[PDB]
This record gives sequence, structure tokens and C-alpha cells, in this order.
Amino acid sequence: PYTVVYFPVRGRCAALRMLLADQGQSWKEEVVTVETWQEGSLKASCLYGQLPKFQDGDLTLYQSNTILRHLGRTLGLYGKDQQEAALVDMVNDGVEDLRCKYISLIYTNYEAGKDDYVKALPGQLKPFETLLSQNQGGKTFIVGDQISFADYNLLDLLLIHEVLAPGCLDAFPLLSAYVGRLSARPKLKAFLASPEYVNLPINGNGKQ
Amino acid sequence: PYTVVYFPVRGRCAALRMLLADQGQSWKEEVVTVETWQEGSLKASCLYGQLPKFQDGDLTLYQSNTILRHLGRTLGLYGKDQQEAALVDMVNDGVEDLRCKYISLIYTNYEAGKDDYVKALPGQLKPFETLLSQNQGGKTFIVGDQISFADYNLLDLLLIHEVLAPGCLDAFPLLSAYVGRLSARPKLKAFLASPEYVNLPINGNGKQ
Ligand SMILES: CC/C(=C/SC[C@H](NC(=O)CC[C@H](N)C(=O)O)C(=O)NCC(=O)O)C(=O)c1ccc(OCC(=O)O)c(Cl)c1Cl
Ligand SMILES: CC/C(=C/SC[C@H](NC(=O)CC[C@H](N)C(=O)O)C(=O)NCC(=O)O)C(=O)c1ccc(OCC(=O)O)c(Cl)c1Cl
Repeated sequence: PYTVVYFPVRGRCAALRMLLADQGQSWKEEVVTVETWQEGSLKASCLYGQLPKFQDGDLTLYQSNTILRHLGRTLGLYGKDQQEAALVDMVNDGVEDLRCKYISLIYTNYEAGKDDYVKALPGQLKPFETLLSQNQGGKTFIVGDQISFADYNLLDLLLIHEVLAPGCLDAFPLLSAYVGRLSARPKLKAFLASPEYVNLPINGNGKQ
Repeated sequence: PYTVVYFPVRGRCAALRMLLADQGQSWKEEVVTVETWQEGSLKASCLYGQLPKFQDGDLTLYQSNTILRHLGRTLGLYGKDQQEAALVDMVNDGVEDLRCKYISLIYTNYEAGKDDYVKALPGQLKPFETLLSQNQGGKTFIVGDQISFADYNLLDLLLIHEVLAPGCLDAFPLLSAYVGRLSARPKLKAFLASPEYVNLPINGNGKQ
């Protein structure tokens, strides 16, 4: 079945977990402690020496977005055609770009960079609001009329940003409603409310 | 048909151009000058306010990897099945991670960071050598027995690294032979030797 190998944090596994949960998929969580990691053997066996590591049967994958695209491809959450598949990629790549900046802030320059980051946030979120406005008035999903892996990734990005800068979505009606709507999906809502999600820190250094 | 909108540099368009050329595809190059960019209108119309911008008929795309995946999907350069597709993604995501570090070095910390970067290079290239060693002894492509968009992206990454740190592939026989082999492909060889490629700087700040 599925197995996600990661440290005890939401981080780069939050989106794929929401996906699996919302899709009614079962998966196993292999929690790696900082101690076990610093031992070296696991890291050495990882393709790029990093986590998350994912297992789908005997298929072992690395890279959070590779896992997202894999699940999207195999579960039918990758658009209805090539045109949509490309747009889903465009959204996910944009989410990744911002996630990298967020990660850099959190682990590299939180105290001194937070103000500049938050000030730059609106311009960084604007693209996703525009995307929604161009797709059925933002009433459905980020691309097309069916959910995609990019939705879960974008949703997580928006959620962690609401924590970083409370109210950042207030000026973005479509993104705001989008968050509430997706978060309301039965399986997803239950997952987001569960200890499994709630008692895990967003990041590994206690910052958010 | 196809249109590539970018600044007059190889940068994030080199891989997709090699792909198009090697695949015998025709495309138009719309060169954006620093003056045009600083004018503001183009930037404002770009989804994430950045280039490259790509047009396939009336489909307008942004994000270099979205363009790569789109061409790979539509041209059949994305693996033979879903498993290979996942592996192709895993390779491309790894290429992107290193490309981001390369870009960071080039544009924000060349002088002071070059030594540390080059020293860390071997460990960053090892994953691709390993991937090659696990696929038909590295005699064909990065994933499977057919070329994929990830091959062009990886090839570009390797090429720019040989310029940054001459001889960096000496420690990796498979990657070294891989570069020579792919570069020898008729259409690609002609493209790499053409003014279109050769007279374009790798980066925009004159560093490499
Ligand atoms: C638990 C906190 C930690 C999660 S794992 C982080 C990292 N893995 C990746 O960054 C995966 C990137 C892939 N491209 C992907 O998309 O999957 C990892 O495995 N690190 C272990 C290693 O030895 O490399 C986390 O986010 C984290 C923790 C600590 C630090 O450093 C602190 C600092 O001062 O910079 C960072 Cl930068 C990060 Cl991202
Ligand atoms: C011509 C040099 C320039 C090419 S365009 C760079 C950038 N676009 C992207 O980074 C695309 C990223 C997407 N995720 C993708 O994958 O496609 C861009 O459009 N910049 C214009 C803008 O206004 O944002 C280039 O590489 C470049 C040039 C200058 C600088 O800054 C110098 C510094 O001191 O940092 C950088 Cl960082 C870069 Cl990357």
C-alpha cells in the first residue's frame, strides 16, 4: 500500500497526507526521529540524502512533488486532459516557489526577514486568486472542475500562511472561500481536526 | 505552434530548447530586453510576474518545469508507464533543486560561495550517477530506455556545471559518457553548435 517516511512535522508531507486522507486512501506513517537520522544509515540510503521517502508497493519515491504527481497521476487528480495537466503543473510549480521562500524564512531568516516577507506576501498570493477568478469564478478548484494534487498543495500553502500572517487571505475573497470550501470536504475536515494532523508541528524548528 | 518568451540568456530555457531542437520541433523566440522588462507591462501580465512564458497555440504557460512537463507529455518524453513517469519526476525535481542552488550562487554569492559550492558538488552529482548505474548500466537514458524531458534538464545542468567547475564529471564515468552520448545526438549536436545557442550567455550577470 502506501508508506510515508518523514520526520514528525507537517512540512513537505502535509499536502500529500491531505490528498491521501481526502481520497479515502490508507497509508502507513514511518516516523524518523532526529536521533535515527543523525545516525546516518537512512540518509545515506535516500537518493538525495533527504526525506520524505515514499513507498507505493515496491516503488520507492523521493521528492515531495514527485509523490504528489504520482498520487495525482494514479488517482486521477491531474486534470481531465493535457491542457489541464499543464495548468495543474503551473499551479504546483508556483506553490513550490513560494513554499521554498517560506521554508527559507522559517529556517534561515525568520526574525529579521518576517516583516519583509509578510509585506511581499500579497503579491505572492495574487497569482492564485487570479487563477481562481479565471476558473468558473473560483467556485470549484484551482484548475478545471475536478480536484487535483495542486489543490492540496495550494491549500496547505494557504493554511500555513494564515498561521504566519493571520488575515493574509482577507483581501482575497476567492482564496478565502476556497480554503473554507476545501477544508469543509468531509474526509479532509476530519483529517485536519485529527490529532495526527493537529499535534504535529508545521515546521521542525518551532517557528510558524 | 510554439513560442518561447525569455530574456537573451540560456538560463531556464536551455533544457526546453534542447528538447524542442532534438525533437525536430519548430518554435519562435521572442526575446525580451531588460528595457522592455523594466517597462512593467509584460511582467504585470505574467502569472507569477516572471519569465519564461511559453505559448503552444492559445495555451499560455509559465514555469520552466511546467513547459518541460507539457512538452514531455505531448511529445511522449515522459516514460513508458506511470512508474517511469514518477521516476522521471524524481530526476527532474532533483535537477531543479540543484539548479536553484546554482542560480543562488551565480546571482547572489559567486565570489564568496564558489569554493564551498564546488566542494559540495560531488555529493550533489552522485545521485544522478547512481540513477544511471541502476538503469541498463547507464548506457541509455536517465529513466528507462527512451529519452524524457528530465534528460534534457539533467544534460543542461551537467553542461553548465562543467563550465562552473571544469572536470567535475571526471569523478563520474556514467554521467560523463551520458553527456557525450546525448550531446552527440544529430539534431542536438547541431543545435548546441549553432550561434542560437553558443552566442547566448548561460546567465544574465555574466557569471558562469
Ligand atoms: C523536520 C524538519 C525538516 C524536514 S526534512 C528537510 C529536508 N528535506 C527536504 O528539504 C526535501 C526537499 C525535496 N526537494 C522535497 O521536495 O522533498 C531533509 O531531509 N533534511 C535532512 C538533511 O540532512 O538534509 C526541515 O524542513 C528542515 C530542518 C532544518 C533545516 O536547517 C536549519 C537551517 O538553519 O537552515 C532546514 Cl533548511 C530544513 Cl528545510
Ligand atoms: C536574464 C536573467 C534572469 C532570467 S529570468 C529570472 C526570473 N525568472 C525566474 O526565476 C523563473 C522561475 C520559475 N519558477 C521558472 O522555473 O520558470 C525573472 O523572470 N526575473 C524577472 C523578475 O522581475 O522577477 C535571471 O536568471 C536572474 C536575473 C537577476 C537576478 O537577480 C540578481 C540578484 O542579485 O539576486 C536573479 Cl536572482 C535571476 Cl534568477
